[PDB]
Amino acid sequence: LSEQLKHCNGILKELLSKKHAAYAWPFYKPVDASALGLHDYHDIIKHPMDLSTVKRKMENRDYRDAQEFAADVRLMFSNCYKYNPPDHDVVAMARKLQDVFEFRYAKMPD
Ligand SMILES: CNC(=O)c1cc(C(=O)N[C@H]2CC[C@H](O)CC2)n([C@@H](C)c2ccccc2)n1
Repeated sequence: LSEQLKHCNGILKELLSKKHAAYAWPFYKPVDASALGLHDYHDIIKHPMDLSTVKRKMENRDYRDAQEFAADVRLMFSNCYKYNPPDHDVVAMARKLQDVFEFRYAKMPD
């Protein structure tokens, strides 16, 4: 449980690392709908999520288990797939970062 949350923290550090920055950068901070002119974003996305919020929740010991952590990371990707045209670069970037996430999450010590 501690060990599983350390694995989750390792994944989070990797998703925020320079290695993945080319496709991870749209997920670093909350979507600023107003700044991007996406005035329908908060009508379509009821539960915004981003890696800075995941990092705050990890630092605050909000996550009680790996499943709660994974739920937030996957919510972040789901929001991207729900809102954006499926042929837009941001969806390709989501797919690439979710591939990194899912393959390493699958190696959870258990
Ligand atoms: C998690 N972030 C997102 O969901 C998101 C959505 C967007 C965005 O601007 N989406 C538009 C693109 C034009 C289209 O006609 C409507 C939707 N962006 C910006 C930062 C973006 C990311 C990647 C490359 C260009 C622009 N991040």
